[PDB]
Amino acid sequence: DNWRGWNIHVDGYPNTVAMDKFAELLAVKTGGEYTLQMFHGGTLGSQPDAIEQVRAGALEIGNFNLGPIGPLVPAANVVSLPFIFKDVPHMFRVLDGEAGKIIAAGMAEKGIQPLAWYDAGARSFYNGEKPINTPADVEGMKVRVMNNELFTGMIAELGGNPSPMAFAEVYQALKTGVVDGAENNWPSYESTGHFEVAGFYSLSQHLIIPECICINIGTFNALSDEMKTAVLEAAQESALYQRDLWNKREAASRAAVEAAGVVVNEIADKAPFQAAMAPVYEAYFEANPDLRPLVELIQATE
Ligand SMILES: O=C(O)[C@H]1O[C@@H](O)[C@H](O)[C@@H](O)[C@@H]1O
Ligand SMILES: [Cl-]
Repeated sequence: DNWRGWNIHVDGYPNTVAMDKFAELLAVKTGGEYTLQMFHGGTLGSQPDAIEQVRAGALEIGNFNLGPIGPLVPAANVVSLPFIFKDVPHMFRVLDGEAGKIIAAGMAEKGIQPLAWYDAGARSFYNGEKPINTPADVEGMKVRVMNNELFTGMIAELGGNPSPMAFAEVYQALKTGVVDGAENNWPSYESTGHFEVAGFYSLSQHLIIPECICINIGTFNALSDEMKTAVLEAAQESALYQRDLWNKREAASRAAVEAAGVVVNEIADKAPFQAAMAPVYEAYFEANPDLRPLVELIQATE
């Protein structure tokens, strides 16, 4: 009845405050029959490890980015395709439609039930050496990515050298030059300290990946109908709050790092970055023929 949950983020981060709210709302709506203890800051382990713990039932709850879920769940892997959404509002429109049900089904199929969707904005490149404006600027650059071969591909097609690595280890790696750069949204770039050791941020906005509040499906299925309704309502309400927190944080984060001296650039012509992803998309299609229509469905959505 007393659950444990994972979140990788630090204090005050939108996801952190929102998962606390999820835990609070779970206890309220279930009259104390179900409670949740959060372990924030990744103190329970890396994201892939936590995903395995939730799937195995060693942990009940996670706030997981879908990036590291992709290698486990083909349908979820669709949101890890570079340049598949035009922007965050587009993503949410796609997720509240048929794409979302398919992604959820695929997830539930691998033992992990999404309960609500969180915003994590768009991810963009950052490094300590120079601005990125064209794919040529990425050639030879060692860029850290999350643990998903779609992202190793993305970097290789821009001529970089990908380095999949745990999020926790990125600050040191940038500090010592083991990697040259990485990529993420404004709040992560700011909260982890990466901006202090990688002060060029280039708005490629190459990935727009949602997150979820995740529950082990056995845990969820064992609930009564009314408790499932309570858990879903808590999750959904936490996520609406998270989305409000998120939009204020993106601006505050961006402003704080610009003030600290970060040099920001837009990418005027993103088209060559997109064009270079042909082989990554085509290589997902070859691995997952059945899911070509999921990709087309998303790209067809306004
Ligand atoms: O880059 C990463 O590993 C991290 O990126 C952040 O944006 C996600 O919120 C976090 O779940 C990931 O662990
Ligand atoms: Cl990680």
